[PDB]
Parts: sequence; structure tokens; C-alpha cells
Amino acid sequence: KPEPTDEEWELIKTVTEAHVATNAQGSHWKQKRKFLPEDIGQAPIVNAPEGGKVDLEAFSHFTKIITPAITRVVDFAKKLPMFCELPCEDQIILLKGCCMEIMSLRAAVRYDPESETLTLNGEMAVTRGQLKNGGLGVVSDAIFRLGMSLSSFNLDDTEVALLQAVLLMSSDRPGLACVERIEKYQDSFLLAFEHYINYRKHHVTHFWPKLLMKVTDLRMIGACHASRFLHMKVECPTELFPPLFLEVFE
Amino acid sequence: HKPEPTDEEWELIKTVTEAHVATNAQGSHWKQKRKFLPEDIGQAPGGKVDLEAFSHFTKIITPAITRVVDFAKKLPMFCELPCEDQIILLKGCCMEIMSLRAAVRYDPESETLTLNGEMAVTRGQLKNGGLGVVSDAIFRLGMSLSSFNLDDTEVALLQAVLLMSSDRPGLACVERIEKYQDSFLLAFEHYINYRKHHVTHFWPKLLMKVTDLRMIGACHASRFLHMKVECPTELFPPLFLEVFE
Ligand SMILES: O=C(O)Cc1cc(I)c(Oc2ccc(O)c(I)c2)c(I)c1
Ligand SMILES: O=C(O)Cc1cc(I)c(Oc2ccc(O)c(I)c2)c(I)c1
Ligand SMILES: C=CC(=O)c1ccc(CCCCCC)cc1
Ligand SMILES: C=CC(=O)c1ccc(CCCCCC)cc1
Repeated sequence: KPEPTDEEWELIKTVTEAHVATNAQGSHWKQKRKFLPEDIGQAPIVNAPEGGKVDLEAFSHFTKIITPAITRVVDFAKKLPMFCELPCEDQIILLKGCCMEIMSLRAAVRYDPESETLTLNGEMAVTRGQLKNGGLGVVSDAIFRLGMSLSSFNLDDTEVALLQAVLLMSSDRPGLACVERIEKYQDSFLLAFEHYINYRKHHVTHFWPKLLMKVTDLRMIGACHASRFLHMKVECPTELFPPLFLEVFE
Repeated sequence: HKPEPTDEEWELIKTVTEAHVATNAQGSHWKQKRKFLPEDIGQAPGGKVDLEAFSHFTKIITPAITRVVDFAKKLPMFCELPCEDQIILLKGCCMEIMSLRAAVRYDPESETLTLNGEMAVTRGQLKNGGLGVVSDAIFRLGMSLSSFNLDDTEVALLQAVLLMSSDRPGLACVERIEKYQDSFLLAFEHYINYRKHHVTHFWPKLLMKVTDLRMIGACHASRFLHMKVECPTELFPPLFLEVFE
């Protein structure tokens, strides 16, 4: 199995550092985290015939720490030379299209089977039900499943970073100008990623193929996020929408 | 570097591994032949046992039980123990090894456990099925074992350790058994350094799973008493009754 080249190790060091420099609570999150009160995000005893509405209370708790998560995704991308080479127009499109994907990933990787929750921003542990009633709905199930399936993969910072790099450089986003260039960047990240994986030596058959499918799951989650956001603008009042949160979809 | 298994330990590792493989339902992918228990079965509209769901479990309970016994008998160290000791050890690890085997077959995508490698069931089906909370304990164990990526050898060794529990009430060759367990832990410990898993504090956390399997085995004993009160005698296979006397 071909391992990463000197140049790729250089690239790997750039992404890993960029990710670690933007990944909250890089200093033990499962020790300083705080569990969201049980009473918050509790399944409705009545359940409206509509189809389940968004728990405005839980939603408030989620959006109160959403901005930092969004800005962090932007800082990560700006720490990558390749990204900084892209036009302003392209950068915005790529960020708005991978924002939720990368965040969902960051949360998924922080899945704790013992408490069966996700540590958002590495400080808030939420249950599958709390995140759902919080406004993500079925999306919560998608993210939780992802986290459960990623356990056996034991992804390190370099693999999560590279994963984020691949999600960031999506040349299939609508409106992109440097379609070709961006794809060259992605292929570079993918190549370095795969090579790094051979170096890591994971104990799981068809690791590479299975991981790529996860990129596909993130794409689905990101899309469902946009649709889920539409219901939020309908049920959730404006006062609960942070500055960057709304622009990420508008 | 960490110490790896010696030549003598490799042969022991070979024995236990082949013993487990010969008594386990895989070596051919259990996801290609497994079937899902009808959703309508084991539905939950303490708690009463779902007779129908129960019947489906005990219908394949004997095979699982007989395999654990076969596993132990394929181990020379076990055959050197008195009949009374063998009976004691088996009755004390049966559910332990069984739970372990079911846990390792956990499937995140379907969120179920493939019993005997042919019947997949949900947390609810197994709970109302008669295991109650024990079902949650087994599913929890299965979820925490994903990152461990245990191979047949590690599960086999794990079963060996559970088997050679010299603290079982009534045992006679307590020291001979203890000696056997350590030989497995040592070989297991060395094998672990060979594999080299990417899970921080792998060894410590795995050993802890052994303690969880201990609790699961105990909670099942008390759970079995509820079954002999709610479930009719017909649904109790002969070998199933004796094992958990
Ligand atoms: O875990 C991290 O670092 C990043 C992170 C932060 C948050 I707050 C988060 O939850 C969301 C996201 C969108 C949304 O509309 C709602 I309501 C909740 C997730 I998923 C991930
Ligand atoms: O999966 C395997 O190979 C072995 C296996 C087989 C069975 I059937 C099983 O379920 C049980 C066990 C005890 C009990 O009282 C009831 I009701 C159901 C489990 I957990 C594991
Ligand atoms: C959708 C993405 C954007 O347009 C976007 C969002 C946020 C930012 C960062 C602004 C500074 C925020 C304080 C750190 C830049 C661009
Ligand atoms: C509790 C364990 C036992 O005592 C035990 C259980 C089963 C067997 C196998 C008997 C063979 C009959 C066909 C399965 C032997 C011993």
C-alpha cells in the first residue's frame, strides 16, 4: 500500500494543524463537557397532528453556541493556502455548502456510546431526542447514526481534518467558477488522505470505500439541513436566529 | 516496545481461536444469511414478557448454549478439570460468552443484534422478549465494542478468560483454574500489542468490558426467575432450563 509522500506529509501537517487550531476543546472534551438538562428537549406528550414542531426552548440552547461553530469552519478553510487562492465568490459558495457537513462531522466524531449523546462544540452533550426536538428533526437521527458507524473507524485529527478538506473542496457546488481548480485541490486531499490511511493501518475491511460513503452521508445531512432550515424560519421567531446562522443558508 | 506473544502462546492462541471459530456462526459473513425478526413481533405499544417474542428466542437458545459447551471442550486446559468444576464454570459463563458473541455482532446501521448470526433483533424486541433491561446492557456493550474491532482471536481469548473464572461458587481447583486464566490473559495481553489498536487505553477499557459481561450474566440470572413465573414451561427448552438452574 502506497504511503504519503513528503509533499503530502507537508499538506497533511497544514490541514491537521488548521483543524486542531479550529477544533474546540482540543483538551479533553469528554471531561469538561456539560450535559444539557433532561427536561429540555423532551418528547411531546401530546405530539401535534402537524408532524412534530420545533422545541423553541431547546432550539434557543442550540443557536446560542452555533455562531462559534460556524466561524470556526471559516477559520479552518482560511488556514488552507489552496482555499485562499480561490475567488471570493467561490469561497462563499464552498463555505455555505460544507458548513453544516463539517459541523455534523465534528459532532459525529464526538459521539459517546456510554451516554449515547453528542458533544456539540465539545462542551454540550445532547441526546438524539434533544437534538431532534431542537430543530434538526430526522437530521438528528442521521448524524447520530453517522457517529455510531464512525466508532469502528477511530478517526484521528488528521483524518477528520482531511475529511473536512474533501468536504470543503466540492467542485460540484452551484455557481462555482473555478470548478476545475477546486477539483484539483480535492484530488490532492483525497490522494493524501488515502495514503495516510494506508500508513495508519486500520483494522477494518474496505476502510477507504466505507469512509467515502460517509462523505456521501454528510452530503445528505447537509442537504436535509437546508430543508430543515426552511421549517425553522416558519416555526422559529427571528429573535432566535444568530447573525451568521441565517446567512449560512440565505 | 510492548511484549508480543511467544511461540508457546501462539499455539495456545491458535487452539482457542479455532475452537471459537468452529463453535461460532461466521467464517462466511453473517449479514448475508441473517434475517430480521418481524417488526410486529416484540412490540411495546417493570414490564411483562412478550410470549411470542420469547418463543422466538428460546427456539434458537439451545444451539447457542451447546456451542459454548463445545467451545470449552475444545480447550485442553478445560478438559483437565473435574466434571463438577466444568459444570460450575459453564453455568457461570454461558450467558457471559453468549452475550459477548451477540454484542460483537452489533450493527450500527440497522441498530440490532444478530443472535446466532441468523436472527437480527432490536433493543425493544430483545427487551420485551424477556431480557428486560439486560437488553440495554448488552446493546450498550455492543456499541462500545465497535471501536475495538475485535477479531476472532480476541473474542476467543475473551471467552477463555470468562470461562476460567476461579471465583465461581463451589469450585474445587480454584488455583488450577486461576493459572489457566492468567495464561490466557498473558497471551491475550501479548496478542493485543501485536495487533496494535488505535484506541487509547485499549487494554484497560477492554478488561473493563469483562466486568460488564459479569454484571450482564448476573442480571440475567435474576431475569431468568421472572421468566419461570411469566413464561409457560412449554417455551423452556430442556437444556435452557438446566443451564440457568
Ligand atoms: O459539534 C460541533 O463542534 C459543531 C456543531 C454545533 C452545533 I450548535 C450543532 O447542532 C446544530 C446545527 C444546526 C442546527 O440548525 C441546530 I437546531 C443544531 C452540530 I449537529 C455541530
Ligand atoms: O448471538 C449469539 O450467537 C448467542 C445468543 C443467543 C441468544 I437466543 C441470545 O438471546 C437471549 C439470551 C438469554 C435469554 O434468556 C433470552 I429470552 C435471549 C443472545 I443475548 C445471544
Ligand atoms: C456563509 C459564510 C460567510 O459568508 C461568512 C461567515 C462568517 C465570516 C466571519 C466573520 C467574522 C465573524 C467573527 C469571527 C465570514 C464569512
Ligand atoms: C450447564 C451445562 C451442562 O451441564 C451441559 C449442557 C449441555 C450438554 C450437551 C448435551 C448433549 C445433548 C445435545 C445438545 C452438556 C452439559
